[PDB]
Amino acid sequence: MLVAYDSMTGNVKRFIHKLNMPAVQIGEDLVIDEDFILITYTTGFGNVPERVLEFLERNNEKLKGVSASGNRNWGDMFGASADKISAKYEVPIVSKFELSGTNNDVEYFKERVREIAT
Ligand SMILES: Cc1cc2nc3c(=O)[nH]c(=O)nc-3n(C[C@H](O)[C@H](O)[C@H](O)COP(=O)(O)O)c2cc1C
Ligand SMILES: C[As](C)(=O)[O-]
Ligand SMILES: [Zn+2]
Ligand SMILES: [Zn+2]
Ligand SMILES: [Zn+2]
Repeated sequence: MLVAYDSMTGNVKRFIHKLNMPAVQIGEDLVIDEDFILITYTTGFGNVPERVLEFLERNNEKLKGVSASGNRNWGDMFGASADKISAKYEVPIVSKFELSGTNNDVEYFKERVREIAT
């Protein structure tokens, strides 16, 4: 499955490169015409980044699941971008991981996406 992602300081980008799955960085101009999983980071106080919000305003039809990178210092706001997107668009939260993730976070994401893709 295609992974769409956004990264501001490189942590989600690093995670993407550990997955070895088809992936595309989201942009203002991007239209995704096939099923995809979104990986986002969390910004502000528990929020979805603006670039991800504007992309999802336009591309949510094919969204099948969302993961968030985040930081457990944020307590109940940890990965809350994924909670928001999941609730709004009624798609599963695939996973939450800290920063660029661990090897287990990588395998877990892949195994959960293989499930959702069936
Ligand atoms: C200003 C700021 C606010 C943040 N807010 C949250 C947050 O609410 N929840 C969370 O889990 N992580 C939060 N984070 C942690 C980032 O999501 C985390 O560093 C993420 O790995 C950044 O991804 P990126 O390097 O791909 O941009 C915040 C980080 C910054 C700098
Ligand atoms: C988003 As890419 C072209 O570094 O896999
Ligand atoms: Zn690359
Ligand atoms: Zn806007
Ligand atoms: Zn707008």
